[PDB]
Amino acid sequence: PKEPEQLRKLFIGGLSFETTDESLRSHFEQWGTLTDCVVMRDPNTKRSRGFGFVTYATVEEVDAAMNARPHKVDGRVVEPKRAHLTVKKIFVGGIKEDTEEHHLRDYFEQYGKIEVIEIMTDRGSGKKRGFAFVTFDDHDSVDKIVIQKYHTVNGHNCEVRKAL
Ligand SMILES: COc1ccc(C(=O)NCC(N)=O)cc1
Repeated sequence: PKEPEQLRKLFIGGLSFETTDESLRSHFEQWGTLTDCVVMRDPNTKRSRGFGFVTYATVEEVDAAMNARPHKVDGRVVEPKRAHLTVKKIFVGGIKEDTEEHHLRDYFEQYGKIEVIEIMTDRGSGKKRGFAFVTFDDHDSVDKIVIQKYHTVNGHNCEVRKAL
């Protein structure tokens, strides 16, 4: 059973206009099997639109490629992103009053490097409100997080979405 193809694609922005299907493929095949690899071009001039996409055989290969950033392709640092609202912060809801910072850290640190954990408390009483924000050092952590169907933190089934 193959993962859905949409989850195996990387949009690559900021390409050199000299990058071709072939040179983009030669670069990104270092991190996995590519089932597709295309540079977007103008239909009339064939001049590069400066972006393209690659599709890996598995999600683990996408992960490998993203963990190998920054990618310098044909002399230019490019901008890969998963199949964009490009943010580094998530909202985590449904954590109730018993969820602590270490619960969130221990779970989310395996998605990316955490810079801020903010457990929300009531302005008047100081009681926990049952949600939190986590800020990572990079957007791919968030992109991996929000495409999961489920997140279980401290026994709670949480709602997780991109924040601001
Ligand atoms: C700092 O960014 C991170 C931080 C952690 C991970 C992680 O645990 N996953 C392993 C993997 N091969 O993808 C991946 C990326």
